[PDB]
Amino acid sequence: HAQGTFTSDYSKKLDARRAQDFVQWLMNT
Ligand SMILES: *C(=O)CC[C@H](NC(=O)CC[C@H](NC(=O)CCCCCCCCCCCCCCC)C(=O)O)C(=O)O
Repeated sequence: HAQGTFTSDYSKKLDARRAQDFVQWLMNT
């Protein structure tokens, strides 16, 4: 889907939604 808006418009989320919640615990121990 959105083969034209599924990549570019997908580089400003995981790297903050899959990194924040993550790196949020990784550094909590
Ligand atoms: C996020 O779900 C994908 C959104 C992304 N594009 C944008 O961030 C901007 C367009 C808009 N996005 C938003 O406003 C935020 C949407 C959040 C919805 C989250 C629901 C859960 C889905 C999780 C999917 C896995 C993604 C990795 C997260 C660990 C929009 O939604 O269109 C895009 O590429 O669509």
